[PDB]
Amino acid sequence: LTEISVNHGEHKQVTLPDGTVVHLNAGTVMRYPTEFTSDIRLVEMEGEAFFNVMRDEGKPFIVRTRQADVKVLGASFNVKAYQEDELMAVSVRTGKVEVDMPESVMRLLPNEQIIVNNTNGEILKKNEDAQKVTAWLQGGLYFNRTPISSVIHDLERMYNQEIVLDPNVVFDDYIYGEHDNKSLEAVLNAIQYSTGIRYRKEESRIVLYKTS
Ligand SMILES: [Mg+2]
Repeated sequence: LTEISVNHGEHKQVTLPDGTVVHLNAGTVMRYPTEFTSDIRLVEMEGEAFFNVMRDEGKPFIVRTRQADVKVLGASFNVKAYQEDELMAVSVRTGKVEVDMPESVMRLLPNEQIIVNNTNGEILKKNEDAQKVTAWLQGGLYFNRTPISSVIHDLERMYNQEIVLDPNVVFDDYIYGEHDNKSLEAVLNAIQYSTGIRYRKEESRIVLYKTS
């Protein structure tokens, strides 16, 4: 078994022993064997990774996360499952994907997604543009009615910058937009434009707030 991790502000790309390509986003850990010797190709992951799985009908590939197993024969898909986040999501780019959870099994096709809420156990299957979901691969951000708390975790991880919400302010906002390789400052300005949320820098801390 080997394990790789990705620091905040970084990515990694790895090719697995079966030829599967995995792109790992900031803050992610993945554990995999140097050889797939069993009847399944199993990896364990916490964080976010995009898998382009080499087709082997004879040997399913399983991405095992705390919340779910994602099982394919040959497919490309994103798994966003940061242990610190309120949401986990699996989004299919190509092929067919099975998501196995304790009390739910669902099959997904391209541009379908499952969102699991880690805090209240809700499970939502819906449509979503997987090309936008996976914009992170090219340094993009994509928000589609994304809760501000989740946005902030994405920003912290992307930019390697601590960002906290003013505890005396209500942050009930949902964020929309696509940002292509923007500065943190620019992304925060765009949020300000959309929500009124302001930001100020402190000793190694950005604090978000509101006024009026
Ligand atoms: Mg992490």
